[PDB]
Amino acid sequence: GKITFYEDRAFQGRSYETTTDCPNLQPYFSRCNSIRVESGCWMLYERPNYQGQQYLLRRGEYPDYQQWMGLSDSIRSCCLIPQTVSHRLRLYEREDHKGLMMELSEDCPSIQDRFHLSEIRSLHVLEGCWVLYELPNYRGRQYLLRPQEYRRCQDWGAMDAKAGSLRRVVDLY
Repeated sequence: GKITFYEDRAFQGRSYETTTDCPNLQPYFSRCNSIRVESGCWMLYERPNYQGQQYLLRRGEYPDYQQWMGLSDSIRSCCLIPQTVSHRLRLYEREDHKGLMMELSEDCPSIQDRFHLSEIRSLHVLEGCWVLYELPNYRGRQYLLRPQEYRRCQDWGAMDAKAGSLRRVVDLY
């Protein structure tokens, strides 16, 4: 998909567009107080090199940042995620893929209500792309889960192991 960024509200200020990833948005802009995801699902980042708080911007026109109830203006990196035909994830109680393992192929609205874990140490996305969320109801700090074996929370750029909910990435056209 494709996206456009605006540092000021009402689709105003510093305007930049991309159709691919960009780990360093610094020479372009530092923030985005209004944003138009033309298509796709884009994992925005607070900090460059894919660090800090992550932000799932879905396909739509957001006339300001509070429209999707975001955390902070800080948009200093971006990731494009394509369509994924299937989804299979494994939640591990301990890091380095140990302890209680639990597979998941569905959208979990709240892991604490389901498998009673509010924090996950390590993951293994067998196939597809997922997104971990800090809070249930798909809220809080987002965390892009990519098709691989996550050794620990440090892998996907999590400063902590918090896991409120889980959802499977689908491409919105």
